[PDB]
Amino acid sequence: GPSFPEPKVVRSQGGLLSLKLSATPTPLAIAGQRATLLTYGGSFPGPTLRVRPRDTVRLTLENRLPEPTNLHWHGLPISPKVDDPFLEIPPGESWTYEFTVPKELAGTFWYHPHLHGRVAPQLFAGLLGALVVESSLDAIPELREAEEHLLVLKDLALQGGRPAPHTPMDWMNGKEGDLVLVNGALRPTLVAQKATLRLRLLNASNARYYRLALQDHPLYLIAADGGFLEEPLEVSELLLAPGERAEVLVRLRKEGRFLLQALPYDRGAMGMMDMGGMAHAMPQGPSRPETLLYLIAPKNPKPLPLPKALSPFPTLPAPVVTRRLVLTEDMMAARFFINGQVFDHRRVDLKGQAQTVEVWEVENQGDMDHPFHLHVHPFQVLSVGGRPFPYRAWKDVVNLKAGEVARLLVPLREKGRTVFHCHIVEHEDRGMMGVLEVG
Ligand SMILES: [Cu+2]
Ligand SMILES: [Cu+2]
Ligand SMILES: [Cu+2]
Ligand SMILES: [O-]
Repeated sequence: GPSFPEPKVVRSQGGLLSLKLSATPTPLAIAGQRATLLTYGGSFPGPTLRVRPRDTVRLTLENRLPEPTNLHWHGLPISPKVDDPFLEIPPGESWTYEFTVPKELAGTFWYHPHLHGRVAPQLFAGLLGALVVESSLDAIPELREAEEHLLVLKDLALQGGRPAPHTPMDWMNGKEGDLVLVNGALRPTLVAQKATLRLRLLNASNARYYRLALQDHPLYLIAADGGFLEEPLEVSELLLAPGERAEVLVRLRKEGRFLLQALPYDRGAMGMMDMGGMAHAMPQGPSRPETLLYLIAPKNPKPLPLPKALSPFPTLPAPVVTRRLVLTEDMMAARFFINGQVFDHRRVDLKGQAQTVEVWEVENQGDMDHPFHLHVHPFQVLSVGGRPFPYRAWKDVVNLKAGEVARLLVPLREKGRTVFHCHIVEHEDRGMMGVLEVG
């Protein structure tokens, strides 16, 4: 096959993407070994669904797992009557998700389980895939002539040829694995044929962070989680927290081999030590550096000019309400809270009005990073930690380091009951989630 492994793509046909997937235990070859993973469509990652605005998606999920499951269409601004976080598909049963792709939408999205209490083990075991919304913007020469690839960043740990079980410490920290993979492959080689690459990046890990840096090169950020920036933004590195997506252009500067690395990053994970008094909690510190892939540049590379502009960001109405949400931890109990409470599916926490805009101030009073996610209603990050955000784009996950406040502009779109939660999915399973009702 191609030197660079990417998931199989399924495209809409005549404006319709009609597909049956089964969530199933699946024997595979993974990183040179044989293992049984939980997969959609018999692959890890699952197939990439590629659609255009106004397409109809009709996806029948058959549950062939021994436990209930469901889907979350992460990042899609569709109705929570479709993207229903409370729905349970029992073992052996099927459910059809049907929705229309919104008109004003572009970018990289993804699908994964969201059955409360069961997300972390199901996602860890391999249940994920990408969804790409194509854009008329993809036709501009500076993007059309770039070489495009999807990078699904997901780590894994295996024990006895199956995903490693969660330990108590894993429920506290979020589980990370020693196999740090791209598209389910261990350190693949990308032999570029063009001097400009357009990389769509997805962090589909439970808890691992990727502080991305390409040796000797900057990255040009052109999209965040849920849409394009207004113009490319040059960055030296790019942190991708769990659940986040980005698209970057890479302009290869000379012939050679360049490592794409996940550089050391301390997200505040904890360990335990006993030094004669003790036992107490002690910081794990930064992650060890990882090589993600080897990027080979072509001969005499002459990158395309960057796009001068991408997509203008919508002018939003003045906001009608300010919310303040506070995240806290009880680490030794592996319990996690929003405004002092754990999730209760019967309890509505926030009530808002459709087609109004809210300001959400999300404050991390814990010591760990927490990547905050809101379903259904993409937001504009205004500032984090008191620093203004350097671009305007739609996001649906925002990382908060210890002590930081994120200020979000949140237009409320579809009516109904939905959720917001930490996307370290162990923390969501352990209570860090709340309910928003839009009417
Ligand atoms: Cu998600
Ligand atoms: Cu968290
Ligand atoms: Cu969710
Ligand atoms: O989620």
